Amino acid sequence: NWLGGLSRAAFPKRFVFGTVTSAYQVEGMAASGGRGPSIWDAFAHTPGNVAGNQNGDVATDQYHRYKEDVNLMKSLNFDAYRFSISWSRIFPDGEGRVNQEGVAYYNNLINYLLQKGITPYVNLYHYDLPLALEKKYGGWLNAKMADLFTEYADFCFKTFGNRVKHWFTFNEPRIVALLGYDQGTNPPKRCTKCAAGGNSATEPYIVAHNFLLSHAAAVARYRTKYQAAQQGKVGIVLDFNWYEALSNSTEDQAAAQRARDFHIGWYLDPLINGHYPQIMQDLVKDRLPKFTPEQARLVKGSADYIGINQYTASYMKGQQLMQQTPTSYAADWQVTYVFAKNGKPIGPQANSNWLYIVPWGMYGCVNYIKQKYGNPTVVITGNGMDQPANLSRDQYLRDTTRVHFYRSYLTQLKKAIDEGANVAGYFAWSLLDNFEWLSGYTSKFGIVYVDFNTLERHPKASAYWFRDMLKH
Ligand SMILES: OC[C@H]1O[C@@H](O[C@H]2[C@H](O)[C@@H](O)[C@H](O[C@H]3[C@H](O)[C@@H](O)[C@H](O[C@H]4[C@H](O)[C@@H](O)[C@H](O)O[C@@H]4CO)O[C@@H]3CO)O[C@@H]2CO)[C@H](O)[C@@H](O)[C@@H]1O
Ligand SMILES: OC[C@H]1O[C@@H](O[C@H]2[C@H](O)[C@@H](O)[C@H](O[C@H]3[C@H](O)[C@@H](O)[C@H](O[C@H]4[C@H](O)[C@@H](O)[C@H](O)O[C@@H]4CO)O[C@@H]3CO)O[C@@H]2CO)[C@H](O)[C@@H](O)[C@@H]1O
Ligand SMILES: [Zn+2]
Repeated sequence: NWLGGLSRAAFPKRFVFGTVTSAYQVEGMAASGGRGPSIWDAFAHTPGNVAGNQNGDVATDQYHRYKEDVNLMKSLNFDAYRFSISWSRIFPDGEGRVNQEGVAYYNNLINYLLQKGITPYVNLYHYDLPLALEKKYGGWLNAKMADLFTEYADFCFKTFGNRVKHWFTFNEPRIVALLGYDQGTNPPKRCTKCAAGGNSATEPYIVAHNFLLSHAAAVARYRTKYQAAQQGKVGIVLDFNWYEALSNSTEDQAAAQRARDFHIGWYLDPLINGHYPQIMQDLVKDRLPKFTPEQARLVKGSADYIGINQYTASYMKGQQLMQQTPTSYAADWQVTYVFAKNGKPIGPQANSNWLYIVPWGMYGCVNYIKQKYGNPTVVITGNGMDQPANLSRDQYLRDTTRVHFYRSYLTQLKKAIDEGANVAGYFAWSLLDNFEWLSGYTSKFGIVYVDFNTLERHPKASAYWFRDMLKH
């Protein structure tokens, strides 16, 4: 069967199914409704930065069409919606003055979601630092971000927390560190060779450290001031792609484990165990900031659940661990990526070159977290694949590869859950084709097609797959 035996009966009772977007990627009204610019606004408006010089000024215009989009998600039988609040839509300068029109939008969205029986899962941050804070403070390079983010979080808890019970602080801080401060391909475009300045060997670690400290501070505020009355939860969203040893050799197995530790351990070891992974301490040394005992105790246990974005997998080949001059976070791992074993590719690629379709990577990741980290509560906060640009409407709608993707990845997730993994929910990236960062509108991740000329929504076959699989 096209469902392949999947239904709500195949998952735990009360398991949460939803779709995911982010503010800059779907809202539009980027310079309207009182919103101040984010670092992504400035970045996207610079010629050459984004495919086709496109930007999120209009995006899917969810700002105006949110009731249509909520009706759609309900008609597809989803229980929940993961979306983000744009910081600069609330505080145009990141601090100080509140933009009441911005607040009203999120009130209206949250209220409509609840009216339709869709549970809001709200990210406070999704790559969209207020430009004003970047210029004034130096963004995530500055430890003061913990205070700034906490004040912002405090406002959101006070204003929406009587209705919102499921929060996330950050989205994929690893990607911010890697692309914004190691490679310098995403804002603020910092790296060793970069025009804006930077240092690929030190800055990614400073940035990650500040995300963890900011997360911990925001959660401490929630717990001490708001939790008693509101009785909600706050997590964090981390990307984790699977790494599989190329062979059963000691060095290949060691390499796969190093990669896991530098990828997910970087954040999970602090959040669960109150310290960075031993191998990162060993290899990165004095370039890795040290938590004080107090900070480590604040960070440890500071996530009520772990959001995991899971997409893909790769083979890892090992080598002799060497004394090296430090160059970058990426080079610190001392591993070699390989995308074939025994002459066969790990899987076919979706539109994005990094996204290899490998359903067993979902099992790999979920099982690994269960076994290593004491089976913490996990929510799959993003999973999906993209079609390329320039197809016809009907070609977008017949997304048979995506249907196969969801069936296979969810079957592998089910396998992990059945083996005892504490997974509480699953969110498909994305509800809609949207602004895909550097790819602009050339990458289509949605289960619902968006005509970017007319802004019309058209459910794809995969959307109807979800509707059928999720009927109550
Ligand atoms: O309907 C609007 C819209 O739908 C789009 O998507 C279609 C798919 O294209 C089509 O393949 C899919 O057909 C499903 C059907 O909905 C299921 O009910 C059926 O399930 C069977 C199953 O195959 C058996 O093995 C199992 O034991 O029993 C059930 C009995 O129902 O499986 C088929 C797939 O083979 O339906 C989607 C939704 O309608 C269309 O693309 C678009 O043109 C339509 O406008
Ligand atoms: O993208 C869809 C959706 O998902 C969420 O985030 C995505 C990012 O958008 C995407 O940029 C990021 O891509 C990673 C990829 O996961 C890694 O496998 C890849 O690894 C590199 C490695 O860094 C290099 O050193 C090596 O040489 O090559 C490998 C293979 O290319 O690095 C890329 C970075 O370009 O993956 C995220 C999830 O994994 C977001 O939540 C959402 O906003 C996005 O729209
Ligand atoms: Zn509009």
